[PDB]
Amino acid sequence: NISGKFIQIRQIAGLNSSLKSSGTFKLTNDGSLLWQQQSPIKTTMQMSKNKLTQTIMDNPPTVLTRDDQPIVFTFTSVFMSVFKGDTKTISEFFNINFDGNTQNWTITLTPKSSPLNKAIKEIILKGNRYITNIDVADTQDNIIKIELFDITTN
Repeated sequence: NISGKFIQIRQIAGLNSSLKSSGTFKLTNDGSLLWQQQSPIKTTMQMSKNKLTQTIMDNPPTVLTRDDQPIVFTFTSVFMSVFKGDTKTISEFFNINFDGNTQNWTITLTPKSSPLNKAIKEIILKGNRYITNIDVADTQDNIIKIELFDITTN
């Protein structure tokens, strides 16, 4: 069971500023991800096996489907896979380039096939003992940059 903090910066090509958010995450080896945005507005994303639910503030949660938010499902899959050493699943959907060692590594992912290669240009992961950075670039010049820190395993 793994938990940490994140800072997210979303750069959308047409907006005149970047959107910054932050919070915490919790992974179990049971297959669950809790992604809790704490700033600037509270939101919760919870992934269990094949189910993703979203809660905005105190509103009722809603169930997200793969057809509606594909990058969200893809990011969750890659994120969980990296923490468990699951390059097999990543490879089913992505070309993988591993650069470096344990003191420092960078993994470049590019999607293998359509339709994922129409939506994602590349995903870059960097880390040492744990992932430190994830960057998701779409095919429309938008980028999401995530920094992970204060990771603990108890």
